[PDB]
Amino acid sequence: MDKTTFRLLRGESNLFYTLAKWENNKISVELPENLDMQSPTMTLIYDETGKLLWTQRNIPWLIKSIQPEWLKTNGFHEIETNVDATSTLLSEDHSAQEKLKEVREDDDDAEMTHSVAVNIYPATARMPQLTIVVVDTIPIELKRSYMHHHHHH
Amino acid sequence: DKTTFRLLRGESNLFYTLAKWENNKISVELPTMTLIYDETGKLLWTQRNIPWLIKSIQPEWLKTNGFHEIETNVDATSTLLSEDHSAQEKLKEVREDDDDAEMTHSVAVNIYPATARMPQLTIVVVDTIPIELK
Amino acid sequence: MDKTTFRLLRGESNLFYTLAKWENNKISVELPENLDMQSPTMTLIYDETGKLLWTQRNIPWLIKSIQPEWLKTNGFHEIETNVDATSTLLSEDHSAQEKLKEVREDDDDAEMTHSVAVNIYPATARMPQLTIVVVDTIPIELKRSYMHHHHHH
Amino acid sequence: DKTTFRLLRGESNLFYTLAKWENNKISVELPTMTLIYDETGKLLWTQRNIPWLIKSIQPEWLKTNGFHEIETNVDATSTLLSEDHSAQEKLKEVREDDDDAEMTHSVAVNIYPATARMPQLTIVVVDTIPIELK
Ligand SMILES: [Ca+2]
Ligand SMILES: [Ca+2]
Ligand SMILES: [Ca+2]
Ligand SMILES: [Ca+2]
Ligand SMILES: [Ca+2]
Ligand SMILES: [Ca+2]
Ligand SMILES: [Ca+2]
Repeated sequence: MDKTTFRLLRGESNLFYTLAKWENNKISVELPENLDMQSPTMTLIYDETGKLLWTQRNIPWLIKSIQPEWLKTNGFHEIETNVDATSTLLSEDHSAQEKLKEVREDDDDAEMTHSVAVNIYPATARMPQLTIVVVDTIPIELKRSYMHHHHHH
Repeated sequence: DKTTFRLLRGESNLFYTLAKWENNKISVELPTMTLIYDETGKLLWTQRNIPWLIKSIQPEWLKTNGFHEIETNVDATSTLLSEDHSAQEKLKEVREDDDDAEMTHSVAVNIYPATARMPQLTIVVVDTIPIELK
Repeated sequence: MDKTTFRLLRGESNLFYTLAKWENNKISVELPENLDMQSPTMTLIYDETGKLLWTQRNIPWLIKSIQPEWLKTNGFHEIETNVDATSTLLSEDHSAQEKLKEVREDDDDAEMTHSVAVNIYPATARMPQLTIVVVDTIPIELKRSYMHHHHHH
Repeated sequence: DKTTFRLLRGESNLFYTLAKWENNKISVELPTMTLIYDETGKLLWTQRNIPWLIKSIQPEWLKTNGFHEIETNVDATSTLLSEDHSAQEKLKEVREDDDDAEMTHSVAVNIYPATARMPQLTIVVVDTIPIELK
């Protein structure tokens, strides 16, 4: 797979693991000091059952896109969606919203694909088994600023 | 049988009267056990949480009004009824006769067409005393 | 369902599919070389209509037991019958005939259950749609050589 | 849907008839392409020798019977079919519009239980005309 993607999603998953606390049979997440940019990712936290315990943003369509089968192993997946749903996942002021505006006019039946990483953190003395799902919010279709063209001379 | 039909259908109609659809979710209030399903075949309400009974109800049975049979063992039929029900002594003899005995139980399905107030309800009623004790 | 039963009945069904030829608006089945054990199964072959095209053995009662609604999808069913009818499905020399003899004295009116498997083979260039039904001739009640007993100590 | 199922499954069954297991190895005698695998997930025979198609077949798809899709570009779908195949003029039009157009092809996986004759065969069948020309 793409290496930058692996670094970003796994890194974010691990980071959330370090910020999660378990108190009163409930998960909370610390907002850390000195965090310099907002990651273009959305994190979900599940227990061993598949019950959603913590969700970073309430996107009801995306939570349903996450298949129960995915939650049982460490792996990578993709969710195919449309341009109106991808604009949901990004802040209204993020500069990819303008890229999505230009996709809408060129072809509003344009499909967008989001990477999804699942990682399982085994139960430890003061924390149960946490399954963390991180979604990349910028679709693969818009990663690049240009497309190579094959010229022969 | 005529008598068994009157018993299971009347019981199914009684729960149709008691069922109320509010906030997009069923709400019932109050020798049979009754389960209620929706048009997709999902289970909306059960009179008692018995996981073996639920499973034995074949989902094809729900597409139609019809009368069926559900086979289980004497230990499960005995754990269906109250701990000091009248028929425990009768099922005790058939157990000491044959520990692995086979009980079968009658099952009525009936579909209630949708209405302004409430959607299609499919109601499944199990006779909790088997046909072996009749 | 039981995994041995699935493999037995589907395997036999596919086998019969490979051995079927369609000639002169009629089905025939090859008897293959080097066929070691004989499956303890009875196969029926039907056309898209529900008309019987080929039966492995003519057992009127069992052919009438195959409900026409079964023929419309791929699925597994069961036929509840009695000991005398089950003896009709097995060769007189097969060793479960003596198990059937021992049931017939232990309990007069014992019920026997046979598994049944329906698989549809779509029409191909040289063959119309074929619906094959395989019956397991050993009833489930006699599958096992013993019954576990729950001992506590 | 229904029409493509009859086509891809009929084809997969046809290759099951044509498959023979001799000397502990497979041998098949002879608009789709068919691949045949073993129980472990390894590929035992393919009707062509196209590396991108072989890879696009996700190894999880092999554990069950089911129907999938595989996406590739218009140039790879054009190179899949014969040089002067019927629908090349159609795909030439889609290239002239969008050089990098996206085509998607239907895939059918099917498992054939082991047998005295041969072991479990898993048979995968690609429709070589994409769903965009339907
Ligand atoms: Ca997806
Ligand atoms: Ca543009
Ligand atoms: Ca795509
Ligand atoms: Ca005995
Ligand atoms: Ca029985
Ligand atoms: Ca019975
Ligand atoms: Ca697509």
